Amino acid sequence: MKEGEIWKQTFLIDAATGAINIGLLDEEGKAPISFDPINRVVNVDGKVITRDINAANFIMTNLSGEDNPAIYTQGKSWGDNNSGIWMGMDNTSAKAKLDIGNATQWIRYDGDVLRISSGVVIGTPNGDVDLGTGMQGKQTVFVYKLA
Amino acid sequence: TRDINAANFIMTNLSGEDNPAIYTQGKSWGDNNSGIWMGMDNTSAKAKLDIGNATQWIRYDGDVLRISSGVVIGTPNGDVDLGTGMQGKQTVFVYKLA
Amino acid sequence: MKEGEIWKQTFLIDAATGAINIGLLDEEGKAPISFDPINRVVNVDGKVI
Repeated sequence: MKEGEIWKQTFLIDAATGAINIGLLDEEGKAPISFDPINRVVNVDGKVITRDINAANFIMTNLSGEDNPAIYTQGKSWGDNNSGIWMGMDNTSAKAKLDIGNATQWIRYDGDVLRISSGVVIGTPNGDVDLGTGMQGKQTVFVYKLA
Repeated sequence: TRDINAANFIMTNLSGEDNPAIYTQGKSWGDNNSGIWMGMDNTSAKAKLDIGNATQWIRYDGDVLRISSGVVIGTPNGDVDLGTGMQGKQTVFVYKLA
Repeated sequence: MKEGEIWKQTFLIDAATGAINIGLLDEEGKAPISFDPINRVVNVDGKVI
């Protein structure tokens, strides 16, 4: 599309290799959407919206060196009161951080101490025993009196 | 790629010999590298887990879940060390005649 | 593809924006496979393998 007096390429469909670029090229000559079928790389400078796709391997990648590579439901952050699942490595502390639950009941790991402000239940073949009650430190003590 | 959303995942063995597993780059099963490894080993047909590093790790080989890491479990009264909690501290008595 | 006496679009490759639709458009004007590179959305009314 011709702006001012210069033509800026908006897309380029290569006949020889099939490489496809979409959008206005940035200062580095890379389109916001780029296709490289020689290497088969889906590199887009944006967000992807879809529903269901299968996969095996995942890498939490820090693209710009400052973004936090983590998984979160929409509207869910680290340590917030919102209900959701948050799992990732905090770049400031270089520690994997976990946040599953809500404001009241949650399971959180900050990379150092795994604290759970939720009912932690562990099962046995004889049944289920409350972990909090199981380890309340109930000590059988004796008190003595002379009479 | 960097970020794509999804709901359903299948660890698929395409050629019948590749191990369908998830791993960070440079991370394998049982290695000393820090990372997360989760998948089913085709040789043993057992799901294998490897989260942590050479010293502190949480590993499951499909048979025994062993953790060479500080396992902490929380209670409303606070946090009690699981290793100290189950050290088998038995109140024993020794008797002497005098 | 012309069915009966009306042409129903099967694909549309937009030159200006690069938007690509694949398949027979439904009642809402959305193809079963739609590409929106302006928004970069992979929205398909089906399954992905």
